Amino acid sequence: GAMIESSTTIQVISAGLPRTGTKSLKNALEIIYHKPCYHMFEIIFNKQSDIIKWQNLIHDSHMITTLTTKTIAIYDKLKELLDGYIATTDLPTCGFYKDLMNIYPNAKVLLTIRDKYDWLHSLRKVVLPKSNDPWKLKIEEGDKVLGLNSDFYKLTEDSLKFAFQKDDLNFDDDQVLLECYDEYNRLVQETVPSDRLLVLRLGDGWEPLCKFLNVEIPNGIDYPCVNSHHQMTQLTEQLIKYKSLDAIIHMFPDLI
Ligand SMILES: Nc1ncnc2c1ncn2[C@@H]1O[C@H](COP(=O)(O)O)[C@@H](OP(=O)(O)O)[C@H]1O
Ligand SMILES: CC(C)NC[C@H]1CCc2cc(CO)c([N+](=O)[O-])cc2N1
Repeated sequence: GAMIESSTTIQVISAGLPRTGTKSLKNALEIIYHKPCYHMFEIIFNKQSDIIKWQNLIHDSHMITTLTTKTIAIYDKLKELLDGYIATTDLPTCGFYKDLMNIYPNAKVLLTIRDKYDWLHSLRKVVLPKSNDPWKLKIEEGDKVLGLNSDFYKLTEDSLKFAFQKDDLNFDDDQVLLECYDEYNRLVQETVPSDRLLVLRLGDGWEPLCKFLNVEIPNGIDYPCVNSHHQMTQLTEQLIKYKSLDAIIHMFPDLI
């Protein structure tokens, strides 16, 4: 197909929850658009100063009405955070999908989904281990190597609670999490006009995504398959062993 000059503004809003293929999708959108896509990895590796800005935004977000003066202030901060990016995926952004749709009226919406039990299992190994899981101590040790402190964990928890619209949340309760998951995904498909939504099940690959976005399938490039919990476990253990990211980053080419 012909090469056309794409606008550097949010073109795709992904509502999918963490551990549903968001990093592969991030990589895929960057392969298509040749501009950055927002993701929790963007915060961790490139923009840790954003952490307090997202935390502030979530704090102020109860005061959003579907427009109040207070809404415009929030929308302005969201636009600021996302300047220069062509898409959003993952926490903390995914819970803001309705507001992003208002801010970027010409952006299309994605929902990444998968088997709820596979999701929970993945979440417990990477994002939200149970309190008494010994692996939690390893995650915390590796996170310190990355410069991540208590504020980072607060942002993760608060952004999840925001996505699920819960004032609080027993993170150690599998049944609660499974029910939030199903309710979240249900609500997205009820809220977004079907014309503006594409639901992507893990494994779907390039084809429905590229059709939805009116772009050619990238020539000779397989759809990304990254960020497995097995790989994240290896990253954690290597961070602990070497005590720096730059010592090991050559070992994790497409993940980081
Ligand atoms: N192209 C693909 N096909 C199948 N699974 C994929 C995939 N890309 C990512 N995944 C899976 O999606 C999860 C990562 O999601 P995220 O990037 O949102 O955190 C991982 O699940 P597992 O932890 O079960 O391996 C990963 O294996
Ligand atoms: C020990 C290291 C590997 N921990 C990985 C980092 C970096 C990867 C990571 C990703 C997410 C979600 O995309 C979350 N999260 O929302 O809790 C946390 C983290 N933490």
